[PDB]
Amino acid sequence: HMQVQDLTGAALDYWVATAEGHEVPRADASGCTSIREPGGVPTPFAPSSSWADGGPIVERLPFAGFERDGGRGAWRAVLHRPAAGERCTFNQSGPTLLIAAMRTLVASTFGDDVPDL
Amino acid sequence: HHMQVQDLTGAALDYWVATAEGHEVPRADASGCTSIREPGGVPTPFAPSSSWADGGPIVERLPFAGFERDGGRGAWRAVLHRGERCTFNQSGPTLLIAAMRTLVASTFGDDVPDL
Amino acid sequence: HHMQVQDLTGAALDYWVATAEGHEVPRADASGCTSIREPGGVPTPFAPSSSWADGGPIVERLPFAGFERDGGRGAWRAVLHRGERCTFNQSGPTLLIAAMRTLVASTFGDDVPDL
Amino acid sequence: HMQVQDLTGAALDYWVATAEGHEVPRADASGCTSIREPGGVPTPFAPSSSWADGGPIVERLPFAGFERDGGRGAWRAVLHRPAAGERCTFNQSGPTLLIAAMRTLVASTFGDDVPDL
Repeated sequence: HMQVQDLTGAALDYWVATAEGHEVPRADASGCTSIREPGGVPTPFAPSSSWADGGPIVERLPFAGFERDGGRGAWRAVLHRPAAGERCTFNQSGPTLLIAAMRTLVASTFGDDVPDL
Repeated sequence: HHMQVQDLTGAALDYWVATAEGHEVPRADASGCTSIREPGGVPTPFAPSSSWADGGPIVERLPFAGFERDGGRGAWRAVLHRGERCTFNQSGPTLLIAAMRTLVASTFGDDVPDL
Repeated sequence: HHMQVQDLTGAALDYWVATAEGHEVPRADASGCTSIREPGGVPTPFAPSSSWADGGPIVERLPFAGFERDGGRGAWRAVLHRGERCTFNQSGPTLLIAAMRTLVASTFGDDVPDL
Repeated sequence: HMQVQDLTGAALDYWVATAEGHEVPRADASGCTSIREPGGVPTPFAPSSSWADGGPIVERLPFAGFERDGGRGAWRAVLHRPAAGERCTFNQSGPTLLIAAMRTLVASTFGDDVPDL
């Protein structure tokens, strides 16, 4: 198995697609591909690296924060998840905001590990 | 009839903390809360919501994960720990009040019988 | 007469960012902001406050230290870095708007001439 | 010189006393002593370890936060310090809340270093 915190690239993209409920996700060395629509066509999907793909997900999902000490180095992502006094979040880090965010998304669905591709 | 834990203050708050902490014969006179914190102990004052000496060690010992105060002024918010992170959260005019209310909520929930 | 940077939006916000970034002949038609981002370049659309492709890299490249959204809903607050820690802070309905307003404030201050 | 982040014990107490404007602060191996009042008597002062001494300082000074990941390990302290869009804080860590707080206080006054006692 692979630790979700270490996920990167096509594999990370694949787990996000799967979490998002996309069709026939694949993770070639060339990159992840999926169908994001009713009866759509297979198209590249790189939310962990393409801002166009990842950005909307960040805005849409209940992300509560991103932090980077001194504006450099690693990012930490916080994704929100019902009692009055309670709170639960999912928390992952990564070298870029998109990587941190997508790892958090994957962890919120599959937990700490995911089968290796 | 019942009391909201978030509104707890003074001796009553100290009492619920004693109880949550497993102290013996807690009580809550207007004079203040008293309990026995030891196997063979005498009843002694216990004011974790106002006495730093009593409340401080509890803050350090229990899994409190944070305290926050906007701009360093006004109300405190307390966060008590339980890739997932789940917490109990309560506020108060001081750090000790926020902390103890959070402790009491983590054990009894939102309300407690009135004293 | 002048415009508050915190209220900046759309093409105007994109324009101030282009300017702060040192782009050439920035302009702000209703159609949108355009500029030259290269030594020998052509005028091309530039919408960092709405286009992720344009705004995203700026967020990653500039010393942004945080983005926050209460409960993962509503307005974003952006924090841009400058034992001491000093920051520029601005809000907006989306992460890109918050980020760019913060960028523009860090360079021009609170107001800017109206376009 | 000594890094403020490494300050501990009587020495840390001494720098706090000094920052606070106490009289004849001292830092014996026995512990820090000072006069905190107009013409007062020299008395023990241990804000980095005694809650009775440190607690009130935390409440009085503009501390904005204390953080401890998962409720265990090291504490981080944030002390507030005037443009509309700007913000400055002092930030130090320590094994306990009082140590983190007092190091932050000392840093807010003397910076990163302080002469060794």
